[PDB]
Amino acid sequence: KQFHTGIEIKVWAIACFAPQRQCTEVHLKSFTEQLRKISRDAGMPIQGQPCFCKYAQGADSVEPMFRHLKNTYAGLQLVVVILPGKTPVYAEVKRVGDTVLGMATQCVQMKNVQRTTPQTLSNLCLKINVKLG
Repeated sequence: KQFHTGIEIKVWAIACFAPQRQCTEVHLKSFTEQLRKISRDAGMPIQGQPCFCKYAQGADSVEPMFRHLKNTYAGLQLVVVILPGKTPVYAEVKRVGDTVLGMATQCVQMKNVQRTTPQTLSNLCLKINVKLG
């Protein structure tokens, strides 16, 4: 689809369902910085500092976390969710985000947070653009 202008993502969260020992804090910070720069250059700036960034484990942690996020951060525009491979977490994120709380979520694979490429970051921005468009 066509790119939408005028999006600024100022309030957003990271929920990392990948294990910290696999997807460390510096991996998260590096990924976030790369995402900040390309979204900016593309004209849909995602601000560099998320309002929240935490690790969690298992699909059962999703609903309590997203409820917490909704109850805590006014103006929340997006939750970026990092998945460790193929996992029931994805289905739960979408159930809770799309059909329970009306919260925009974008999932990303752990391997693409550990090592980014402009192309994978581009895929992400485009998915995000469509969602908040």
